[PDB]
Amino acid sequence: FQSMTVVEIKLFKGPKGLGFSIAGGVGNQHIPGDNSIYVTKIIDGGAAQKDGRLQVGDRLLMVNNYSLEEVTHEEAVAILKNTSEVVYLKVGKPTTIY
Repeated sequence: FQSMTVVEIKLFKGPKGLGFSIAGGVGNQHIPGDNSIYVTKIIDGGAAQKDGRLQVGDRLLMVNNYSLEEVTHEEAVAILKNTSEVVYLKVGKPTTIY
């Protein structure tokens, strides 16, 4: 009934960044039993919102070749901070099977 669809999303940073926040990581789980990195908020007017594709609850899988599989929150954050203007996100979207 539930699955994941993997999508590639390219964002261009605005002056206020990509326009989203994250939670999760090994030792700082967003969801019980699950170490993945999740999008927790999408800022109105921000790059991610305007682009239209990223959604709250989506899993961040990779950023510019850097894996976010089984990373700490701090490793994730450093990856997100390390970015310049153009950012390629590999995203896992929760999906319902009909």
